[PDB]
Amino acid sequence: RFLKVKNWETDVVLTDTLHLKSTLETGCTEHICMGSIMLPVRTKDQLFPLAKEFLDQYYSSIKRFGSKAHMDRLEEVNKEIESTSTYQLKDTELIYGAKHAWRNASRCVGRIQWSKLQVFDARDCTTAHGMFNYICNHVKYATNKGNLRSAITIFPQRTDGKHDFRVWNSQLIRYAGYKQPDGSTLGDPANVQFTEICIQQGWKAPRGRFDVLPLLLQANGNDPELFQIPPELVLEVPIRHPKFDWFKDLGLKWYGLPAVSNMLLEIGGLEFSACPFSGWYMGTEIGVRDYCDNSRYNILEEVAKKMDLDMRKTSSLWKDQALVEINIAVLYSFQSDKVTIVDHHSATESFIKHMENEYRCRGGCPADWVWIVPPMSGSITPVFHQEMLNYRLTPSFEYQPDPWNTHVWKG
Amino acid sequence: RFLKVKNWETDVVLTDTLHLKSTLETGCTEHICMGSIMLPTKDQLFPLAKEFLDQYYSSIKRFGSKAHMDRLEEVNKEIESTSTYQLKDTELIYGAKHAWRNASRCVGRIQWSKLQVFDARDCTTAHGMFNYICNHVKYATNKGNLRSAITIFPQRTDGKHDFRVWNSQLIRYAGYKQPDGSTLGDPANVQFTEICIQQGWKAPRGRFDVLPLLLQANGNDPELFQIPPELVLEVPIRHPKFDWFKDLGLKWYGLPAVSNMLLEIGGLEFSACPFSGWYMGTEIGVRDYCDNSRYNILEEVAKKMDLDMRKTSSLWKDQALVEINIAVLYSFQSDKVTIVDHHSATESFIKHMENEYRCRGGCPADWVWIVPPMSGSITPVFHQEMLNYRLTPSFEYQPDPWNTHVW
Ligand code: HEM
Ligand code: HEM
Ligand SMILES: Cc1cc(N)nc(COC[C@H]2C[C@H](OCc3cc(C)cc(N)n3)CN2)c1
Ligand SMILES: Cc1cc(N)nc(COC[C@H]2C[C@H](OCc3cc(C)cc(N)n3)CN2)c1
Ligand SMILES: C[C@H](O)[C@H](O)[C@H]1CNc2nc(N)[nH]c(=O)c2N1
Ligand SMILES: C[C@H](O)[C@H](O)[C@H]1CNc2nc(N)[nH]c(=O)c2N1
Ligand SMILES: [Zn+2]
Repeated sequence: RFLKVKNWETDVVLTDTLHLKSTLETGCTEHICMGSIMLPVRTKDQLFPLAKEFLDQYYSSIKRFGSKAHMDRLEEVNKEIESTSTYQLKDTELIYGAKHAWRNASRCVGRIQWSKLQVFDARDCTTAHGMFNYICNHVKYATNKGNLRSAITIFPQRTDGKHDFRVWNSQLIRYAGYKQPDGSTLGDPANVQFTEICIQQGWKAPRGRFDVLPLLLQANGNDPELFQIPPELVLEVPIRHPKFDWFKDLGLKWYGLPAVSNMLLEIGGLEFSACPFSGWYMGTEIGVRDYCDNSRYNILEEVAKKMDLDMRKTSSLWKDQALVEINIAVLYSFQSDKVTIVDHHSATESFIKHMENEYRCRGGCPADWVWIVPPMSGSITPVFHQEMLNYRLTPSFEYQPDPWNTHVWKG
Repeated sequence: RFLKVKNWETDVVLTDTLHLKSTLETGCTEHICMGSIMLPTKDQLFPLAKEFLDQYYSSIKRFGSKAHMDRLEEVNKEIESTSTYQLKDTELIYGAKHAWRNASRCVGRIQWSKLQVFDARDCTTAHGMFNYICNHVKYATNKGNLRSAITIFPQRTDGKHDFRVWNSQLIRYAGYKQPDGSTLGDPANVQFTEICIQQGWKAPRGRFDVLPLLLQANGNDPELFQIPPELVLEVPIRHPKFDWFKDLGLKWYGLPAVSNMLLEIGGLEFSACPFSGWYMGTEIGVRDYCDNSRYNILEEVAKKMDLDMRKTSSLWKDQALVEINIAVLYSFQSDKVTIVDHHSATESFIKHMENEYRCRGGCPADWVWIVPPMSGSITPVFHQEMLNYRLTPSFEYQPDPWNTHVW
């Protein structure tokens, strides 16, 4: 079957066939759409088909489908599964798998870059100290003094589910949040729970508004251990505005390296529960969400106050006015300091070009409109006007529950 | 089978049971989500009638009464005998209000129970349709104090005698393809304008020409009528701080009035059912004014503001966008024409969702349409999980009549 998508601005029509290769479920049915729902130990049994499907895809990508090398690898993996109940990826397959999980990530607007991903193989890691070292190297490499490079570090896969490698942090670099006795929050409200765990584990909290959290690292199913990222490795940008000189006095800064550390990478049925990956920021992630969500730094009021906007009625669009200024400031600050960032116009335009190319060479590009459309100025970006088809391909990145909810404490 | 929706800003969780009533299909499957796709006999009719009358009698706390049974019997007899049936006035009003209630793409539904229903099932000619429509326009406009209304023409019969309004909205501006190569007026309406010209209309060839109505009675060839200019409330657009803004020569009309949709009630089909509310500011200032395939004025406005249009990263488009939208709201407010901003409307909608969850067990909502086209995440609907599903009575898309009509 063929499925068409239309862009209602350009009338360009694309034809999707790639969706036929999708097997995993969406959450939706013929009677309900779950498109806005954020979230709608394998046996041999289930494992060889998953491995075979992956290796067929890999060997096709290298133009060696059906070759002796392809057949020998299938046999070798099969014997390894029946004998050890799992298998190890070759380095090449690991690299291919990790790039494809990114290529397949339907919520990711930054996918034009998918084939340029530096893969760091950390499958020989055994301890939390080993993990800390790998992560520091990743941070240093990715940061590259402001000229950001995409990277992923891949720790040992799940075995019995009792020996999992996990990074307890949701991102490698994030600011602490502290709930005060009066009910207010100091720092980032998103990270209160994790910050409380760190303190419990023995972290001495500076208790300021932008304290970089320690890493809390779990190797081999052991209790997690605390480590401080060397401050010299943590690149940060003070936020100022090109025309408003009072903007600096808001005391705002942000870190340069967006690095997700709590997702699960699935390749050929294997589960990599610790796979921190990083890119660079689109400006709205910081200027819209991190700064202006009510449940985050929530700076809209203070900024609009300083701008002397009419705050007496929502219909003055004071919030919208302050919003644009904050986002100008984020982009200006990053650019002035020579730290990679992309604006939402540039990034959505690139994604549309990526998507059309993918339709041509690959037969499709799964995309989740709810996430791809930026959180400000939606319809003045080309993605708003683009019909998208959302479906799940493997290799993939998946959500996993926070480890404090599941961990069996050794003590 | 029982489903939860979470608000990620407030942690409030609602439980949806109403989706289990859902009849029609979404376009989605377990394998593929189509959430962002714009458009994915006697024997058939009695089930649909029954389902509807059951919900109606339920709503007036008379479920399983003799009056309920008797009506089911009567409609059953009527379908058996005539191949269709006629709604009671009470049922018509109920169905129309519920079609709005069920409109998953409508952020303005807190208002759903205050809908004025004009029963035009006694209409027979295009001139009668023109009359009904003028009365709707005047009633709804109410000198700027807008009131929601729907006018319901006769239901489909054998489908060769359809009433249709060919216009997509009762009030829209003409679009003219130019020798130049550009477009004058609204490019969205170039084709409909040509059809009007072809059917005889004398176009003034301006930027903001109110289109004539093209009305189809009883499956006949449609006819042209000019809405009395005096019934079309328009608003010149100025800015509370930028004096040059008025020089752009922009205006918009007060009454958003959809006229090309099909109302389905208890299996009966009302192919001409124009309905109207009032505007949310972004519809005009973001979509009508700034879409590239619409009036596309961002460039001109940005220039008048003297912004750095060199780099996308100066966010000049974004800055101009906010100002255009401040001006739209300010202009409607100053002229006392009802308008709602996107903060107000979305806040109202969250309250409505809570009401519907509490009283009805849910509210079908299409997040893709509900979240405004600017400043998404600073409105509360962005952070609200929504389940989308189809309930009847409903408003449905139907194809433009010219691709169908046999002249
Ligand atoms: C290279 C620069 C990149 C940019 C500008 C970018 C942009 C984004 C943005 C804006 C989002 C939505 C983020 C949010 O709203 O929370 C996102 C989501 C995501 N991207 Fe990227 N991306 C980049 C690189 C990467 C890389 C290297 C990977 C993995 C190898 C990746 C995989 C993902 C995934 C899995 C999500 C979904 C996250 C979730 O569900 O919470 N992206 N991307
Ligand atoms: C009273 C003020 C109202 C407001 C502020 C309002 C708001 C909106 C908005 C902003 C949209 C999206 C329009 C677009 O993006 O093109 C919409 C869609 C819609 N509304 Fe309303 N609404 C109102 C009244 C009504 C009424 C009176 C009805 C029917 C009786 C209705 C039924 C619909 C339908 C069916 C759609 C979807 C149209 C489509 O699919 O193209 N609404 N509403
Ligand atoms: C790699 C990368 C680059 C870039 N520019 N930006 C990002 C941001 O991704 C951050 C990730 C972490 C939050 O996760 C929230 C979340 C919650 C839940 C319940 C599920 C889910 N998939 N995601 C939102 N997206 C990642
Ligand atoms: C009643 C009402 C109130 C209000 N404030 N705003 C409106 C605007 O609705 C206008 C209607 C006409 C366009 O039609 C778009 C469209 C196209 C297609 C192909 C399908 C579809 N369902 N809708 C967009 N929605 C309507
Ligand atoms: C309920 C809703 O799905 C939720 O707020 C989503 C909407 N779209 C998003 N889009 C992006 N990029 N990131 C997000 O966190 C969200 N949140
Ligand atoms: C392709 C995509 O579905 C399309 O551009 C939608 C997105 N959301 C929308 N939302 C509203 N309210 N109105 C629209 O016309 C659209 N267009
Ligand atoms: Zn769906």
